Amino acid sequence: MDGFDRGADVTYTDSDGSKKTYKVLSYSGDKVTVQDSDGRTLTFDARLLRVKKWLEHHHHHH
Repeated sequence: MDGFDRGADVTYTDSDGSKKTYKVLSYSGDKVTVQDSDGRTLTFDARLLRVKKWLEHHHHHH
């Protein structure tokens, strides 16, 4: 449980460089069932799902 919610916007970028945002539908371990911008339902790895706001701005120093 990492804190993903249903309907949550996650950012996924394909190999083609396509930046697409999905909705989390259901969550199972390392796999997440999501819905695509077109409405396709897909299963991705949770490790592929980056939250809309990652720790980019709030990152504890460098």
